[PDB]
Amino acid sequence: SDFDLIVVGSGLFGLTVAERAASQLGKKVLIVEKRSHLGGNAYSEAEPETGIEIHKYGAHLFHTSNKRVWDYVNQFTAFTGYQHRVFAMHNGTAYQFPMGLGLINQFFGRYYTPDEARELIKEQSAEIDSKDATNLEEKAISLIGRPLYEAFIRDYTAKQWQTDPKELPAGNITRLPVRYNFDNRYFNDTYEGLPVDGYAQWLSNMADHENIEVRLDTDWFEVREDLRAQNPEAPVVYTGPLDRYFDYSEGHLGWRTLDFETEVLNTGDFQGTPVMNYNDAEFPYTRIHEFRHFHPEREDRHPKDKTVIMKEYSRFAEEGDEPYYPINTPSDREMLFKYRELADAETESGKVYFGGRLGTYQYLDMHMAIASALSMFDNKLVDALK
Amino acid sequence: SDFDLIVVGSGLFGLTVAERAASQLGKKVLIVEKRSHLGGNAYSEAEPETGIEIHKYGAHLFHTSNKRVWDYVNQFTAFTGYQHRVFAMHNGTAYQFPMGLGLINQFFGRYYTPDEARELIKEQSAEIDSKDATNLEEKAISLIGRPLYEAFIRDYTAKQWQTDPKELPAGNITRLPVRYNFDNRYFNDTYEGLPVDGYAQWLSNMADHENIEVRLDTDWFEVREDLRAQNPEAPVVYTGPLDRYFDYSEGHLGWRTLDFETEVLNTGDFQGTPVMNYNDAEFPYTRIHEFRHFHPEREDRHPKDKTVIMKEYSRFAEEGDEPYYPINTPSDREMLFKYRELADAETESGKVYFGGRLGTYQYLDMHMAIASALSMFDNKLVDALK
Ligand SMILES: Cc1cc2c(cc1C)N(C[C@H](O)[C@H](O)[C@H](O)COP(=O)(O)OP(=O)(O)OC[C@H]1O[C@@H](n3cnc4c(N)ncnc43)[C@H](O)[C@@H]1O)c1[nH]c(=O)[nH]c(=O)c1N2
Ligand SMILES: Cc1cc2c(cc1C)N(C[C@H](O)[C@H](O)[C@H](O)COP(=O)(O)OP(=O)(O)OC[C@H]1O[C@@H](n3cnc4c(N)ncnc43)[C@H](O)[C@@H]1O)c1[nH]c(=O)[nH]c(=O)c1N2
Ligand SMILES: CC(=O)N[C@H]1[C@@H](OP(=O)(O)OP(=O)(O)OC[C@H]2O[C@@H](n3ccc(=O)[nH]c3=O)[C@H](O)[C@@H]2O)O[C@H](CO)[C@H](O)[C@@H]1O
Ligand SMILES: CC(=O)N[C@H]1[C@@H](OP(=O)(O)OP(=O)(O)OC[C@H]2O[C@@H](n3ccc(=O)[nH]c3=O)[C@H](O)[C@@H]2O)O[C@H](CO)[C@H](O)[C@@H]1O
Ligand code: NA
Ligand code: NA
Repeated sequence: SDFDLIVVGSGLFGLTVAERAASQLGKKVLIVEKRSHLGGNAYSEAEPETGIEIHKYGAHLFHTSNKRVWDYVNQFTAFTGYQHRVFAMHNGTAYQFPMGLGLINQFFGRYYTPDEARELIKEQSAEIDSKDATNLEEKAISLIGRPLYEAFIRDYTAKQWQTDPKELPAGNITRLPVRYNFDNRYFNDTYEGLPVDGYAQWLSNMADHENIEVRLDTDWFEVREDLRAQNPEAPVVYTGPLDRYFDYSEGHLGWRTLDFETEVLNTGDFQGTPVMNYNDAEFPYTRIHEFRHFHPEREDRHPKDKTVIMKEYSRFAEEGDEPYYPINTPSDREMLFKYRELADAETESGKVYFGGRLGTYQYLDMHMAIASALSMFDNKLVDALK
Repeated sequence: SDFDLIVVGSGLFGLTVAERAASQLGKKVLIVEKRSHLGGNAYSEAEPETGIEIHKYGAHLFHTSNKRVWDYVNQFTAFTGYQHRVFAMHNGTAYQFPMGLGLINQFFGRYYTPDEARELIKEQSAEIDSKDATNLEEKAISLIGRPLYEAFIRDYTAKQWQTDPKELPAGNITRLPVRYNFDNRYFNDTYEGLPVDGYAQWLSNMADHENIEVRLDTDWFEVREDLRAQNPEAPVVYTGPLDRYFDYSEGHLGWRTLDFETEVLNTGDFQGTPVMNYNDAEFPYTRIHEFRHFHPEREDRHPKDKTVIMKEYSRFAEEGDEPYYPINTPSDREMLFKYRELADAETESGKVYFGGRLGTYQYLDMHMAIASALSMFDNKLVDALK
């Protein structure tokens, strides 16, 4: 045949399935991608004026404690020593973030020893007890108290979800968001970095295999009947939207979307840090990314006087609006449940597997998606190709 | 012979000379050390109560941009990903450090954009111009202005040198100590970490060679006549005090010393950060080190309820007081100059080379000393042993 496997979508999930089939089973793999580029939402490209790498589907920071995933991805790219850090803007002051001795000092007026801060939090938060909380505002206050909740969580959360926090499931805060030290690494994971030559270069390296064919600008649904005809029981990994596959025959799955406002400013440096969160309601956006700071190791190939920034806005996804985050109203998880048995059927019906964030309606970090793909490869696909 | 080279001292300098001679030239090397342990001032050991590694000759943070040195030392040990950061205590508040957008925000009351802060510094510092400054207080103010100078430099400097800053050479500040971003990595070097199994283990690995013999608890001057007798033109690398070698026949070289007050507290965490600088005069010490934070990767082998801290005090070195930092009064650098031709003579006289911080009266970072040793090995010793 000309191919042994078809992969719909070229995000990390599809790519990982592809690469494994090509390199490990030596099979011929056709990848079909709807967009103009490889990569799915992890894709980055250079802003034209400055040459600075930007991510057009949201900033992507890579981090894992899964050694298997880490060793895997380093096959395709090297990473930088970048450690992610975030600052939080509130009442004209950039606060250290997340909540720890750093923020506590700036906000409450003086230094608290680690023990002093535990005690501080005990009082501040003893108003509501965590088992008698009903919504999100309560659950938060019950954990960290009102002054902190109202300054660093209330408006930020409301912006991100377009909703009053009193109207949100108390289940959305599960642990204490406070550190009793000065450690402000954003992520707690073993391995962390950015792809040295950017995401696009990395993603491309995954598909660069003598057994992998890629057709960009190709909707699966327009060419499925044709391609399956050419080799009828080559199996398919589908990583497109799950509900769309079954023609919304059980209703439209609810996503949150993001709008990105991207300016080139005529300064070398706009905030002197990769990400600045904006926590007060008087700003429409949740945060601003200044991308040159994501790769300081390149500063001598960066414009000395311009910088590309990008403001992030959040709202509910309508038609054509990119799906980013699943919403998961209970009136969402029920039509999921029905689609999963539709799919399971379709998997034993027509050898079509469903994976990745769109095809399972699930938020996945990059390492999570890659792990998910590697799982499906080893447990489902190795058998499906012999 | 029983040895081909004698090395006086087992600090990084001596060790590096030793290892190179043993492994590269295959020579027999006798190392003579006065103290009870290997390592010189880089030596660390476990505090007995807690088991936490402490450095008894001052905290040692390893950092370099010299690839040669870095590749070398990794022969003998692995490093952690530790990145050094420092906070500065002033008027009951822990400030982000060094001076950058972080500190500027906390101290001046609100956030300054990078451009906003450059401008802020331009005004603040325009009082004195840097070419018309006479002492240290002036030179500092001329660069960053009075409010900052007086809050973060004045008392700190005076503590460290036991002197009013007006009475200090203006030459001691050479560049702008300010960052116009939020980056608070303490060191700007390519490579940085702590030895994974501690310094002692590292230092020991260097001397662990089938060609290297080590005699601890042995003063060179007590055994020189005897050992040189056994092989009379085996050469000597001397890394002990330079003036003491020549029996202070040109006067006593002036050092600053350090006093270390080391307590075990009954808390798991005393300041929640490796190092806290104390900048106000109302505290005798310059800073406090809390050593468990130097190695967070070990926290499950660290006492959950005790922590070893250590306060650092500074004054001028009298007899027997450990020499740490050279003072370099002009009435110090002149008796140096005389000792260097004494030594150069002694080198062509009796094949005795002088190296390392004590034998050259020079502050050396660890990578600097190692580089210095590797230089002397390649340029002086390879010829001296054929
Ligand atoms: C805003 C935001 C920010 C981040 C992140 C996500 C989001 C939403 N990520 C997560 C990351 O984006 C995620 O792990 C990957 O998108 C998952 O790759 P997938 O293969 O699952 O889907 P993905 O959506 O990337 O790939 C699917 C591909 O299939 C294509 N396709 C769809 N329908 C098709 C059809 N009918 N025919 C053909 N092609 C079709 C799409 O065009 C797309 O290229 C992240 N993770 C992390 O670890 N750290 C981070 O910092 C971030 N940041
Ligand atoms: C307070 C402080 C703090 C730091 C540092 C220094 C100081 C003073 N260091 C620098 C580091 O200590 C320095 O690089 C090494 O001490 C240099 O090793 P040497 O071989 O030159 O001398 P070092 O003094 O270490 O070795 C000399 C040895 O010779 C022995 N000796 C002396 N006379 C003798 C005799 N007569 N006979 C036999 N033996 C004799 C001594 O007992 C000692 O063991 C540092 N650097 C860095 O990169 N990062 C850091 O964070 C720090 N921190
Ligand atoms: C870029 C990306 O993939 N982001 C996702 C990732 O972490 P992120 O670190 O990007 O999380 P986020 O900043 O988007 O915030 C997550 C939640 O934390 C709260 N919050 C956060 C920041 C702040 O300044 N104040 C505040 O209150 C708020 O309730 C918010 O909904 O995983 C999260 C789950 O843990 C969410 O899925 C995020 O969308
Ligand atoms: C542990 C160690 O080996 N330290 C040495 C190392 O850097 P260190 O980072 O340890 O420097 P340090 O903190 O001892 O300070 C160096 C100088 O900077 C000024 N200062 C520093 C900190 C602060 O909070 N406020 C302030 O004013 C002050 O004038 C002081 O004399 O190299 C320095 C030279 O660059 C000195 O040789 C230090 O002794
Ligand atoms: Na509570
Ligand atoms: Na000036």
